[PDB]
Amino acid sequence: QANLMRLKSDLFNRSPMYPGPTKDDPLTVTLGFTLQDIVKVDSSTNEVDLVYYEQQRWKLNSLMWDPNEYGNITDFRTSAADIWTPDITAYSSTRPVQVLSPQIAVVTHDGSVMFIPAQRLSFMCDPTGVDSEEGVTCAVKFGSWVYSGFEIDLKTDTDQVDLSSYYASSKYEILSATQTRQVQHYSCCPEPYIDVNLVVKFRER
Amino acid sequence: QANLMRLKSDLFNRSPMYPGPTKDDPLTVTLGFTLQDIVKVDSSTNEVDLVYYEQQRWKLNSLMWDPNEYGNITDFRTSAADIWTPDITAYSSTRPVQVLSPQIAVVTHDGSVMFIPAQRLSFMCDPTGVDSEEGVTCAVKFGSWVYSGFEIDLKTDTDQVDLSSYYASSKYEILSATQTRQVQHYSCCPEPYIDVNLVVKFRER
Amino acid sequence: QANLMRLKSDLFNRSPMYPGPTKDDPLTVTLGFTLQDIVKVDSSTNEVDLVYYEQQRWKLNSLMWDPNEYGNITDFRTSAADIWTPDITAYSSTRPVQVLSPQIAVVTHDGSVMFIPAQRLSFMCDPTGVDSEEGVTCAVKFGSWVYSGFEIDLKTDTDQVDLSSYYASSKYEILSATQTRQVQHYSCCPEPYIDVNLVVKFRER
Amino acid sequence: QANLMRLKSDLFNRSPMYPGPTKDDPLTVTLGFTLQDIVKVDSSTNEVDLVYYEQQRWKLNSLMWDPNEYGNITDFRTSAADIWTPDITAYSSTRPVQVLSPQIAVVTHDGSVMFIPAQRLSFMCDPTGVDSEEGVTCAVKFGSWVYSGFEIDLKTDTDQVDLSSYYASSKYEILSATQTRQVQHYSCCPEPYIDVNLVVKFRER
Amino acid sequence: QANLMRLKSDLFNRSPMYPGPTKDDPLTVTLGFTLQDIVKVDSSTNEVDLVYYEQQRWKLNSLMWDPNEYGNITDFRTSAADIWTPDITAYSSTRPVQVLSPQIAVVTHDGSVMFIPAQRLSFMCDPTGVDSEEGVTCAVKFGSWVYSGFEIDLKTDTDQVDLSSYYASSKYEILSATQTRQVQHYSCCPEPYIDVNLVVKFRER
Ligand SMILES: O=C(O[C@H]1C[C@H]2CC[C@@H](C1)N2CCc1ccccc1)c1ccccc1
Ligand SMILES: O=C(O[C@H]1C[C@H]2CC[C@@H](C1)N2CCc1ccccc1)c1ccccc1
Ligand SMILES: O=C(O[C@H]1C[C@H]2CC[C@@H](C1)N2CCc1ccccc1)c1ccccc1
Ligand SMILES: O=C(O[C@H]1C[C@H]2CC[C@@H](C1)N2CCc1ccccc1)c1ccccc1
Ligand SMILES: O=C(O[C@H]1C[C@H]2CC[C@@H](C1)N2CCc1ccccc1)c1ccccc1
Ligand SMILES: [Cl-]
Ligand SMILES: [Cl-]
Ligand SMILES: [Cl-]
Ligand SMILES: [Cl-]
Ligand SMILES: [Cl-]
Repeated sequence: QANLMRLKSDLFNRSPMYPGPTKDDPLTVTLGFTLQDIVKVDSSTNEVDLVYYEQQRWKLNSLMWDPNEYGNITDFRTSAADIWTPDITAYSSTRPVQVLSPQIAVVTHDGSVMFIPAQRLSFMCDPTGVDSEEGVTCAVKFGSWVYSGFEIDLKTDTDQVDLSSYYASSKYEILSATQTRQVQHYSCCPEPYIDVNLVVKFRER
Repeated sequence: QANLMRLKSDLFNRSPMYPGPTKDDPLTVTLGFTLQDIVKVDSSTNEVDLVYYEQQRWKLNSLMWDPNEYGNITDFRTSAADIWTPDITAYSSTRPVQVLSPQIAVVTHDGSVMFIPAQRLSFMCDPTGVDSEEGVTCAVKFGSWVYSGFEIDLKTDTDQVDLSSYYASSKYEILSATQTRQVQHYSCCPEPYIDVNLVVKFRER
Repeated sequence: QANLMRLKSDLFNRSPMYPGPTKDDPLTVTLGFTLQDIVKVDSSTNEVDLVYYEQQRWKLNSLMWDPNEYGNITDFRTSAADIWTPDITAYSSTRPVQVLSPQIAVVTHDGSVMFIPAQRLSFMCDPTGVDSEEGVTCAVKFGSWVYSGFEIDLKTDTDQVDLSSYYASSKYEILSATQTRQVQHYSCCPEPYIDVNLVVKFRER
Repeated sequence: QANLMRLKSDLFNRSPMYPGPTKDDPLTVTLGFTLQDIVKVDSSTNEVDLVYYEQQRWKLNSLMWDPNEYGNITDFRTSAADIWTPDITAYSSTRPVQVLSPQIAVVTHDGSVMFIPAQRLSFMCDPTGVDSEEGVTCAVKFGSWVYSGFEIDLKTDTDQVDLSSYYASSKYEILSATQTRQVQHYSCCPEPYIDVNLVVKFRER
Repeated sequence: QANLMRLKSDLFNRSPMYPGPTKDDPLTVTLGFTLQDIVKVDSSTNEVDLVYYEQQRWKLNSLMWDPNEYGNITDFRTSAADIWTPDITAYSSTRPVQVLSPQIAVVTHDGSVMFIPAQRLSFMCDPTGVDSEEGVTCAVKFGSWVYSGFEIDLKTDTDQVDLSSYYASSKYEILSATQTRQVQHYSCCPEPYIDVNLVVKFRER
């Protein structure tokens, strides 16, 4: 329909693209994990592979609209290319994250954006003790690679990772999965960097 | 010929591209599988690799035409880039699907679009009991990743997967292969998401 | 020189690109294989890897010219992107074909195009009996994925595959290599699909 | 905000892109490594895999601005595509470097650019003696592939590689890690070529 | 500076791109190899992996300029995309060459282009006897895939491959490495094709 086309053209083509958050105009990105599977555990390189989907949500005054001005339409799906997206990166990654879902996000009239990328991540994790009852605990920090706390802040709706869609017949049973927000200072940089530490405790069944 | 060039121009260059389905203008995608081979089975990571080709069929009033108006031409082939395509994703995938066929679809004057992507998919599947006679059963859900039931609906012409082109000398014999439509409501989302559950029961020779 | 530049301009920039074959304007693609190696045989997944270069040659009235008008020039090399190319796909492929040669084709004044892509293909093949004197026979169908016989037809100049450039110190010795045209009907489709059957009989040296 | 959008426009859209350093206008790139993990060691091919992030730092008079002219904004983040980036290549690489971080850099009003690419590098390294107490030493040269000393000079803020973010539970312990500027002369070329030699001495736990 | 920007504009934007060599206007490409390593040797598939960088040197009247007309500038670096590059291909390759260096070339005022791509090549080679003192000899032909001798000629400045940057602690010691120009006739084609046979004799240390 023409109403969606006009809205899309007015938002993206008519106006310039969002130049990203500043110190003056900061942004708060909400993060959330849905752990689906612990696929592989490589004891010889201390590399662990996870399959999950990341909930990324944020709000821009830039992407707002009056639905009554565009034929009562509240939300729409658009390619992630048309919009600004947060550069949420996994620090301990050992191989590029593989995208497992379409690069499409949902934009709502209040300017709120919802992007749920499905990924396969290979990160640094010593699996020593996965064969025992007590299990093994591993962590990976997700945050903006380039933006400090002054520009992007991170928030989680819950500290508990979504295991509702965790692979039943997986080789590794989840004992605990936590999404904890943390502020960190790095040697290089005086400014702090916010991340969400994904902490998973697991053991083979 | 010039008649098709003009039709292709009047459809794609003259008019703006389809902004995807809405709640107001929904869409129904027909799905279907032709299972060719269960190539690999990784017992150590509970990963199974399938080679198949997926039938994607949908209809747009946008892509309709009077064949008499364009020198009696009923259907034409075009690059999938020129048209909107459904974001049909496999939920339990562990690695990005490899495309094994050209990105070309077929548009018919009634606006119906036919897209048959050939793919190699790696999904979550515990193959324990494949060495037995009873075999092992595994499933994978295919559906739109970003589009709900109110925007995209799924339909199957048959609940039986096409095994007519299944690799005779394959390492794994198909006992049963089913393609059935499902409706799911997830924790995240109030809106339902429609899928087609590919359920294959197999065993080694 | 300017004569070729002008010809290239008058053919590709001045005129719109070929919309592909139709039922009304069909096309006949000539195919040919030069088998270079049987690199890998995977007994555990019944996957065989071939390296070859495929001769694709077709003619378009679209790409014709009077060499006198363009400073006596019979032919020219151009990127495969500048022209329409047939969507010749291997049916039993298990992994995407890897391109091993530049995407350049030769165009002649009579509109005839010659395209020789070098590829590495992984296809379905049970190698049981390769360790024997009698050897093992495997086949792979090459044809247009999206076009029926009414649109594209296939032809071979010879039924004998070119083994003149077959890797001498290969782990597998070729007993016979045949390229044969065939017409087939698929369960899905009422229209027939033409392919060239590559049939190779081989054994380890 | 509009102030940054206008700045981004006046810098990138208004002016043509930087054609790279010349002999007349040379450039000095500061380099630095933060070694995160020695992932794999392949004794059979003398290939070693490192996970690290390289600090790239240069200044352009081209990218300078008066912050008081653009609503008091000192620095901003932009995609590496919008700007010129140094062609810092690892000489002994055996496989293409895998990018593990977003392609975003930070531009400051004095025209200074900070680019921190996270990478997985596979380079030539004989690990013979890694199983000993003394360990094994390996090196890799990083420098501009195409630009000489009179176009791109290299500098390090410190000769000590940043091990503050080195993977604690890694399979290989670090015994020493140093970033050292060196001038190379090649047979081919009249101008010398500058690099930073990354020298790491390590052993298994 | 504006002097180079203007030169780059007057060369690439103001004039059409070079349509490649013809029979009427032939070209001579100089080739050179700098062998860095024999990384892997696969005895089971008779595949050998080489790491090297190839000298590609050619002169075009098209790319010439008066340096006194463009603010005394002799040479400049540009992306290989901006210019025509020879389609030098390795005949016995078994997997696509991996690019290990930036796609930048150097253009001199006399119209001479220098392009030094660093590559990892996997080619057909029986390594039987590498464990011996005598070693094993292997060869790979490099030449234009689509252009005959009438179009492109190849030349080497020396028949001795550059081993000055050969990995000292490599698993395989080079006994001899030769780059020799060869003319061959192929079954397919009446016209001859010029190659540069890279011939390496090596053994494990
Ligand atoms: O800005 C730098 O690093 C940036 C890139 C990476 C590394 C630190 C921080 C800033 N950023 C990581 C932020 C982060 C991402 C995910 C999880 C936690 C933190 C920098 C690094 C070295 C020398 C000088 C400057
Ligand atoms: O919209 C979300 O998820 C969408 C992406 C994925 C996951 C659920 C659903 C909606 N979509 C999957 C739909 C589906 C695809 C294939 C097979 C079955 C269902 C979402 C996820 C987490 C938090 C907030 C919102
Ligand atoms: O049109 C279809 O399939 C097309 C794609 C593939 C599969 C059949 C045919 C037509 N095409 C293969 C043609 C072919 C290629 C290479 C070798 C032999 C045949 C189709 C498939 C399923 C349901 C409805 C329609
Ligand atoms: O310009 C050339 O080489 C360029 C590519 C490589 C090889 C030399 C130099 C210039 N460049 C290496 C520069 C370098 C990269 C990384 C670490 C140190 C030095 C060239 C090489 C051989 C024959 C003709 C021209
Ligand atoms: O022109 C052909 O092939 C071109 C590609 C390859 C094979 C022959 C020649 C021309 N070309 C080889 C060029 C070459 C590259 C590297 C090393 C030696 C020769 C051709 C082959 C089969 C049928 C019709 C035409
Ligand atoms: Cl794997
Ligand atoms: Cl595999
Ligand atoms: Cl392999
Ligand atoms: Cl690996
Ligand atoms: Cl490898």
